[PDB]
This record gives sequence, structure tokens and C-alpha cells, in this order.
Amino acid sequence: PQITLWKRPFVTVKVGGQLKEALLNTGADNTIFEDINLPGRWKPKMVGGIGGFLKVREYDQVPIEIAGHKVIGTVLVGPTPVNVIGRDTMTQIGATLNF
Amino acid sequence: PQITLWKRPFVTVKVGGQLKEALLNTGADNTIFEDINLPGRWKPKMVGGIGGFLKVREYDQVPIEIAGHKVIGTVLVGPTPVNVIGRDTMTQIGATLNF
Repeated sequence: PQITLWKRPFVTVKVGGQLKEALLNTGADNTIFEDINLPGRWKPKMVGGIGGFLKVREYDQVPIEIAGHKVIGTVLVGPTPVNVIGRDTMTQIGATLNF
Repeated sequence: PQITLWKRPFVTVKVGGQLKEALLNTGADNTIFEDINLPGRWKPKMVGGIGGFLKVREYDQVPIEIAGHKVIGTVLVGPTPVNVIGRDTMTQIGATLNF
């Protein structure tokens, strides 16, 4: 797809097999979801740093599908105001900014 | 240009005629710079909301130039950890996300 930016760029994403909405966010290093259940082993990760740090769960090599493109990526699980697709997942889908 | 996202997408931007580095951030509604001096009238704007609100100065129809493209847009001036080019400016330069 070709996504213009007059509106916030939300997309439907299937993550480890469940349907969620998430923001395509070039200002975010990492992809993060709240309220999903991923199997297997995770590592705790400290993220953020403003006002303190946030603890989340890092899951590696998770299957993720966006606009019919199935890829594999690092997913963080933890609280977040909205779900975020960060640059980590954008490189896997082959997303560029163009102008 | 065509910017891949393996690295954080910083670009040089000329804002109201002054050279700054800023992040191309599709997760930000608004463009914001710290420590520039813009002429003319501004209005106060409340932004953010998490942990409180931030007060900034909103300048309208400011000339902005990125990769040789001169455009006009709304610029906020206020504290920000890095300078941000938000969707407001990206729509003016004709920036799309593609994959």
C-alpha cells in the first residue's frame, strides 16, 4: 500500500495469529502491544526512561501479518496507550517513507 | 527521497530560515522544535496529557524546507527531547509510507 498521512496511520495487524489495530510509527524503535497472549519464552526488557523506566516482556521471532505481508519480528507486550508498529517491524515488511 | 527505516529517520530541516536536525515521526500529529526563534504572533497551545499537559507556542504558516522542498506549515516551539517533523509537515511535503 501507499499510505498518506492526513490521518493517523492505523492498520489492522495479525499478531502471533490474533487481530489487532496498531499505529505505524516511524518515531518508535520497537513494536508493542497491550492485551495479547504470546506463547513461549520471553525476556524482561526495560523501555522508555522519561519519569522512570517501563518493564515489558520481549518475545522474539513472532509472526506478524500486515496487509497480507507475513513477516517475523520482535514484539514487546506491555501497557501502551495504543498499539504501535515500530521501525523493527517496518523494516521486515519493507516500508519506506517517500517524498 | 526514499528513506528506509533501519535507522531513526533524522533529516536536516530549515525552519523559518535556521538549520536544525529533526525526526520524521508518523506517530506525531504535530511538528515541534526546541530553541528556535520565530517572528510574529503565536498563540499558546496545550499539548501531551500524560502526567499533565505541556504548554508550547504555536506559530502558523511557517516556512519549512526539507531536502529542497519548501513548504508552509504550523510549527510548535517548546521543550522536546528531539525535534520532531510530524504528520502536519509530512502532508505538505507529500510524504507517504509505502510497502
